[PDB]
Amino acid sequence: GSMKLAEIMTKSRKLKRNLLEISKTEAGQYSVSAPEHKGLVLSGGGAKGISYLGMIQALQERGKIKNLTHVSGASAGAMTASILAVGMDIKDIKKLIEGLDITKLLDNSGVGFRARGDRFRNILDVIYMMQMKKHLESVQQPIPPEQQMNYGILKQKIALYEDKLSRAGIVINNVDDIINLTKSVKDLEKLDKALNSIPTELKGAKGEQLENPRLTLGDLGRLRELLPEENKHLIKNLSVVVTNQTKHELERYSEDTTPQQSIAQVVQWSGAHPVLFVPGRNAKGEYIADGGILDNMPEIEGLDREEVLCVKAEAGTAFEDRVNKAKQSAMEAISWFKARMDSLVEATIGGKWLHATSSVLNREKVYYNIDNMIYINTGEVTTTNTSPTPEQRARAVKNGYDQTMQLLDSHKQTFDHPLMAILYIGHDKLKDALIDEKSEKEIFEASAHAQAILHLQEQIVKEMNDGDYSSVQNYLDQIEDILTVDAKMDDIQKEKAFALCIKQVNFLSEGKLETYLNKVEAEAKAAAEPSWATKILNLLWAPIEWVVSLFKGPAQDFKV
Amino acid sequence: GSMKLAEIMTKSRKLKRNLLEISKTEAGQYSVSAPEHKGLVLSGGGAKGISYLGMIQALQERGKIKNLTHVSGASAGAMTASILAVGMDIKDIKKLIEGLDITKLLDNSGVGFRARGDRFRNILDVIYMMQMKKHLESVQQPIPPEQQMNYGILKQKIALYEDKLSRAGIVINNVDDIINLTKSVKDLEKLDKALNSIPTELKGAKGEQLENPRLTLGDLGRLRELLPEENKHLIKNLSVVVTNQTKHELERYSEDTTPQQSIAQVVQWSGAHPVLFVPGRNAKGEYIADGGILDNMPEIEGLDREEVLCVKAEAGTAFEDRVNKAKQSAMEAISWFKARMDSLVEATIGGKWLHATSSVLNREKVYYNIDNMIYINTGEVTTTNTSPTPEQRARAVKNGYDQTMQLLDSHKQTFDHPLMAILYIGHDKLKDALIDEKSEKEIFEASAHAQAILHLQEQIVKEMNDGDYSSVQNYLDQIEDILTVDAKMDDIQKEKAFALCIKQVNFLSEGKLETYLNKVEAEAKAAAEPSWATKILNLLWAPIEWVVSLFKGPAQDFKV
Repeated sequence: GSMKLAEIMTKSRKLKRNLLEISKTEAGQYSVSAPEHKGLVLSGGGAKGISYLGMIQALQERGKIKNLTHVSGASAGAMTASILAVGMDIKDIKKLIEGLDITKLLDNSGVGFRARGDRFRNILDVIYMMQMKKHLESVQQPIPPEQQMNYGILKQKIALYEDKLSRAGIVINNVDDIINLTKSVKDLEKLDKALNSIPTELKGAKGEQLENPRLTLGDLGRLRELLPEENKHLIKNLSVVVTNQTKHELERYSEDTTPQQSIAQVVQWSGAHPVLFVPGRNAKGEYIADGGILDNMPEIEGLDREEVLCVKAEAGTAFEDRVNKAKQSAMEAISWFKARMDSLVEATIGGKWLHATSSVLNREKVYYNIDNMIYINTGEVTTTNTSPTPEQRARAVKNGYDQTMQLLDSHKQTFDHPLMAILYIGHDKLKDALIDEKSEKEIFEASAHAQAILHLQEQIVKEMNDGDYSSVQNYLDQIEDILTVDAKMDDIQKEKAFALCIKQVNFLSEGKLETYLNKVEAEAKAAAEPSWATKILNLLWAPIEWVVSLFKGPAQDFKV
Repeated sequence: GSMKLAEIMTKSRKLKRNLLEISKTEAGQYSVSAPEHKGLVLSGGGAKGISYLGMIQALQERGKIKNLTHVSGASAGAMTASILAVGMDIKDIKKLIEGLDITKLLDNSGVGFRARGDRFRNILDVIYMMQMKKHLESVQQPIPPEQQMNYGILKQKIALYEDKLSRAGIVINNVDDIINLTKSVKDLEKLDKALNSIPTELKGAKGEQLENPRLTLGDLGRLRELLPEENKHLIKNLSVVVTNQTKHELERYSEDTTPQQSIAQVVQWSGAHPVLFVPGRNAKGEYIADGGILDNMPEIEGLDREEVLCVKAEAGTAFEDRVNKAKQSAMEAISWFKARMDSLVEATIGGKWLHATSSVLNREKVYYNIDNMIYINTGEVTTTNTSPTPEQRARAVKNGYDQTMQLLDSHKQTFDHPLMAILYIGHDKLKDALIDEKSEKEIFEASAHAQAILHLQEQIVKEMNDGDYSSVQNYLDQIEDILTVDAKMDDIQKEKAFALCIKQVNFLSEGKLETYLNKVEAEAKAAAEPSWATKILNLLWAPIEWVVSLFKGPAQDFKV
């Protein structure tokens, strides 16, 4: 990860990041997996946050959560995000999301038929308190360095909260206590009166700013520090996006920038949708609203796209399943290969036809790429919600669960021959790869050839752009020679790799190669003679899924 | 330490703090020392910060610095404060303060005959960078948890700074490199151009706030975390007070509230005196100026007055030495005892006179008290400075050194008998005391009697306020009985303790006792008879220094 400040230098000196993970299977193969996921971004969308439950379950089962360091979100995303961040556990997170009387979450204390937002913010505080209190007690006896000052502040805040709730006759020791509280409206009113009594800010003698009475973003840091090493991961670094109505742009609140901001206050603001709530208002007097109504979620600063999962839920069924989108493309790819093959009589000998363009397939992934975008169809669950249809809910949930699983699966790819893996990744992204031990040997032997090949690919492009095609064939034959002799690849493997290389050159040249090939074949047809170009083209149209598969059969027999 | 948020509860439940430190000497005595000093507050005053050098030397020799967790300051104080905070070492801190061409620190880039402030802020950045870079390299090889993200950000900032300075042909590896830089004006101009090129803020795609390119208050946290335990104390938690000209009140910037604030920018602002600099301006567009021109320094939030040293320098010689102020009072105290004794013929038998009041000595410390206020006379060194008189400088320095030493000495007191110590401290502040091991036995035996005595003191007051003096004598005799029999104190010790008790009762009763005594003596004189009141009064006027001394002779022979 690189901070935007590093871009201010005249001569940047790229640091080493990790975007890939090459490993060697017990099977003896090589697998290209994405790097461990560090950040999670939950896009806004209103009450479609019931789905996030499914998405979390997926990450849970797959053990992806534990290695998260950052969590950012807006609207429903923001809440979910904060519950994750505050180190709550799935069991309870699940119990919360599905169990909160969001219907009674919308106070009437508002005006003009809109909630004031104070109640929602109050339930959040009760939650953060309850969960942070449990962690606070997970700390050991010592408590030495400035960890004595932090421990005190937290202990005191939790103290303040309880004194206020006790007097109110409210007692919360766990998730259920909270959920039950939301069901009683008389109790909810006691909550508001109780917690609303706590001031927004506290200034001192000379009007200096004092510690926020409420649990803040910064307290998450205070808590993380105090905890034992093996438990520090439980608490995440939370970012909350919001729309600053006054400045009319989004504003992000986080533990590293606005550590003195109330967790509950920010999350409530992030969900202060203009349709359901009256705008919020910060200390500066600027008006705040739902973080998802003006623009999309900004990325987490210190991380790389490759390390961050972005979940974005939307109403209706605008999006299509991932697996059914893969097989739809795969089928089209195979269809195109067939189209090229079945057209050989007209293409080479004679007939009335005209070839299409790889441009009707330029939506082909020629290099390894990680897609970290999780799209979820929420169905009939839109921003405005009053319908907890036992169905529409269970559908949106598992619908979100499946999506996380699908995208999570599209990450790992497995190749048979290390040269293949490396050629797909590209010598470029090879340096930003986290290579394994058992792999290092063959990988670097293979990268040597990969470089020799790359140089040739590059040269072909270079020479064509200068309008010199005299050596295109020769260079191509050379690349094949390297794959056969130097790399020693089976006939099938070689065929697949060479196919890939041909494709990558076409890409790098922006179809300048394919045009040449087609022209050569065409002239050859006119001369009533064969052409070396035909073989290369048949390889160009090979189906990419095959090129990457471990089929062990030629493109022709690839079914799927 | 208690946060002001804990004051919001209906029923506060006082936490245990530490304001005292009872220990047992090898001599076999008991000493009442102040608690370890946690915070240091350096009041504003303009360029009188040359004196702070002396004050630091004192703390250094006395090992008081190492246990500091917080450092707060304004104006000259702010700079000094930040250099301390950034873990710099005395040797260099000394070399810096005295060696900076503050004369050439005041750029001409300003307007209306005032510095713009950009240069001063630039030298500060060069300093923070240089010192933080050294610490950054003190970190070990591992760097594991989110300590990888921090380490990166710092490494990058330092990187940015150097790239800018290198291009400028500037190289700083130590304090001297910096000092020398300040001597060349052509070099200083290169610095400004170089560092001024770095933007104030950096916003992203959607206008989200991004990491400050400059070293921030928050980076101090980043650095502290990264360092090895035994070295975490090197880096202090910095607060910087400033005057917000626009809002016309002071504003405090700190690592826990405004972690994203530039250290250099804040310190420069804190010293942006209206006479020498044009006002500063923050992101909100509010105007900023010297933190010491509008009001005094506010206290560090989580700490107790008892744990914080406050240094406040002022021009001229308004203040008087501490030792010469003690002996001046001591002499007056002894003089008063003499006045009471030499007046006994008139007081008891007959003569024309009229007694003064303990109110001419109510400036007498009846209970143990810690004075943490260090006052320094800066002499002819005022806010506006152009006079680095080799003298006036050395005078202000050592003048500040002596003061820290004096006040630092007035802290420890040593008593012979544990009951004495406890009676001076007061059963009240006894609970907030950090008692030692070897002491616990006798202390709690002694506190039992102390309580019995307190109850009696209290009772005397209680009964007098209800206009009942019938048992004043009896109660007093009882207290003496407890000191003689129960505590078993030498005649001298007993006399001293009883004196103290009599005084404390007078205080608690607001001279209601002394009035009674005097009246009793007066009536007794009229009846031509002696009075028990005379003894008590002679004890009331005993000199407090004696009462607390280990003289081992009666008040009469106390010289000093």
